[PDB]
Amino acid sequence: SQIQFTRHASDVLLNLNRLRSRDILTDVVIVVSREQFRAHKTVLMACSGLFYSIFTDQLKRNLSVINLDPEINPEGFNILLDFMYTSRLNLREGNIMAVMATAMYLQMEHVVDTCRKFIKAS
Amino acid sequence: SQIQFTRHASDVLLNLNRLRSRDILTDVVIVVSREQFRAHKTVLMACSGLFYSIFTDQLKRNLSVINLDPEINPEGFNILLDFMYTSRLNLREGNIMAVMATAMYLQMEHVVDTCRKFIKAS
Ligand SMILES: Nc1nc2c(ccn2CC(=O)Nc2ccncc2Cl)c(=O)[nH]1
Ligand SMILES: Nc1nc2c(ccn2CC(=O)Nc2ccncc2Cl)c(=O)[nH]1
Ligand SMILES: [Cl-]
Ligand SMILES: [Cl-]
Repeated sequence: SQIQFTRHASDVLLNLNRLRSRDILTDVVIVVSREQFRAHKTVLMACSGLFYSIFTDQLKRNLSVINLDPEINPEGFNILLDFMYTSRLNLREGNIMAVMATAMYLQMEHVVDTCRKFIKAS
Repeated sequence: SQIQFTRHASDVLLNLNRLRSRDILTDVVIVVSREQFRAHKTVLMACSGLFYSIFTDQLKRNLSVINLDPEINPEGFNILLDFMYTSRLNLREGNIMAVMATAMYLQMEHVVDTCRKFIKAS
């Protein structure tokens, strides 16, 4: 019976992206081959089964640096990180495979399913 | 031109609320009279001009405890914290004044405007 604010969650996520853009309260660096990306672990955990499983473990919860698998494409990772913080997924014919494989590794199943639809549409 | 995931932001916020419920990566305690509430500073900053202005300042960014003004009603604060993490605002005839005054202090203008509409509707 509570009053629903239909743009509140989008507003929150937009503001979290602003904080990331300013490096405010970012608490991890994700290293992907020669590139580095800062983020909030809470957002990563909210959006990825890989990051959820890492940081939920009390053994790895306080890690400040995560080295991803060396074969992960940094562009694919960057597209997915941007998706996490914007709800918008930059899928293109030139990047679909990289994005889909990276989403599999990150355990982002709805994104993988959407990549499977993009392939079905060419 | 990117693909829009229309429930992504709501899903993120729901997962952040799950993390709060488990005290995972919470980084502040808000003390309101005799009560204490743990939260993520990033979500507080995203939702309140008071918390934004506090934690953006490099002098107070690493504070782990914030004592709110002693006159703030803890119930009003709890309703607003729940709103921050759910997009749902528990406004009732028995709590409207407390919620509205607390939202003013937290600098949550859209919520204050909604409290002004609730009053206009009785
Ligand atoms: N395994 C897997 N995890 C995923 C997605 C999408 C998102 N997450 C993460 C997720 O659910 N996090 C979460 C769950 C429960 N409480 C708190 C949190 Cl932060 C997916 O497709 N697969
Ligand atoms: N003063 C004031 N602040 C508010 C609201 C609602 C939300 N916020 C906070 C906010 O905008 N945070 C923000 C802004 C820019 N970049 C990052 C972040 Cl986290 C309000 O009504 N008034
Ligand atoms: Cl910081
Ligand atoms: Cl923790």
